[PDB]
Amino acid sequence: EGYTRFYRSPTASVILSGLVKVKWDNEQMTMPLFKWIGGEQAEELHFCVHIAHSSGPKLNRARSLGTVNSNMDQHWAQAQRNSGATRRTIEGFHLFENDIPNFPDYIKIKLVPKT
Ligand SMILES: [Co+2]
Repeated sequence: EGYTRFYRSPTASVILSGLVKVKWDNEQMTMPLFKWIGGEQAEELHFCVHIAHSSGPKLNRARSLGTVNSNMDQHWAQAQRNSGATRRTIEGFHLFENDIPNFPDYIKIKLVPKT
């Protein structure tokens, strides 16, 4: 599995693999933004941002939001497109309902090495 839940509360903030912190773009929560906090790197490292789907085909397979890298250490950044047919914004089929009613939905995201 290995996914981190990132909740659709505008002030939510998580960390993936101890490498990248995540926040929302704005109160509309249309996309996550990323910042590298994984230490200084002798060479730039790249990771693919995997996101789960909650509905539709192949629920067992991750999609990608794009890539992040260790040069994203000074400014929050959007994931860099693959794209190709890659989703820029959060849609219903990324959203999982809270385990307890009355509380925000979440998306499931994680990093894998870009290879
Ligand atoms: Co990938």
